[PDB]
Amino acid sequence: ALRGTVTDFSGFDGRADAEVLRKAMKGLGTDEDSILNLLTARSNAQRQQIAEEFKTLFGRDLVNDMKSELKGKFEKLIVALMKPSRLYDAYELKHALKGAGTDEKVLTEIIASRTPEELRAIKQAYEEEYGSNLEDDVVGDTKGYYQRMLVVLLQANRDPDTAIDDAQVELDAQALFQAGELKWGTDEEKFITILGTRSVSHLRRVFDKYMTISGFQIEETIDRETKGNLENLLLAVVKSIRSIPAYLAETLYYAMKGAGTDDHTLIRVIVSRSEIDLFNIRKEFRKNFATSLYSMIKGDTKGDYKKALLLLCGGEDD
Ligand SMILES: [Ca+2]
Ligand SMILES: [Ca+2]
Ligand SMILES: [Ca+2]
Ligand SMILES: [Ca+2]
Ligand SMILES: [Ca+2]
Repeated sequence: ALRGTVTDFSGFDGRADAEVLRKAMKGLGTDEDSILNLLTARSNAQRQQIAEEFKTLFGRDLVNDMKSELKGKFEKLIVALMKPSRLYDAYELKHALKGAGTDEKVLTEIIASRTPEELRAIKQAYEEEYGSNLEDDVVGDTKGYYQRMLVVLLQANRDPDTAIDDAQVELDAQALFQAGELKWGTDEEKFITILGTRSVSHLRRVFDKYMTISGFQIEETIDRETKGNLENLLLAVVKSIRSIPAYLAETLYYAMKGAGTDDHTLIRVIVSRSEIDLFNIRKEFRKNFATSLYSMIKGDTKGDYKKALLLLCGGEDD
């Protein structure tokens, strides 16, 4: 089903690669091209072996050297590529959760698009690396029903996907209907329980049945009924239930579409997903926004930063 764009290099020689990186950084100047070309052609697991080979050979920390050598978004991108996959999302959450100014967008984006299996793994690493419990931090920086929805998601206790029970589908569609459009005000608690705990396959049927019953797509009602953080979260969960790739492909588009670029989001989605479903993200991107993810990036991004991105991305036609 899911297809990433980066895979294990076959003739991988951890030690050979390490000296190419040493050569590329020794002396004045930097051969940002050898780095960029080597690192985007190796999987994340290989990038980690390369990192330790470099240390056992030169007694130097690879990431630390590049940090001092590279500059700008190119650096930020290459630094993101070096982060172990099992730690990156935790890392991104901690930096958004550094709530002197919490970045809800990132919280909503990661928590809504990651599966329960991924949420569990993410909560694990986060505590092992930051000696903090993810939930505690979230509850600490967020308030209201937004905070509640995230904690519901954080439990990673979504029902399993079993045979759909039509009566059950009718029950839930009608319930959301009464909890929103037919109610003076909104019963957000009801939306959160259903959207946050029913299985994915079940909710897909509910969204369809809800359409038939009310004449509205759940997304429209959500926009009619809610506002702010909760709305975004609810839209993100709904969109993810329908298709994680499409949701991610959509968040990518809007990161660029406007003027300039939301480099962080562009970096996070591409890196975090390069080895999961970035190929799929690419298809749903073309399908909808009419342009290739490639062409889109290629035209928004500059220099080296643009080249590494295009290499990780790939697919001119997608
Ligand atoms: Ca140098
Ligand atoms: Ca620097
Ligand atoms: Ca209402
Ligand atoms: Ca609204
Ligand atoms: Ca632009």
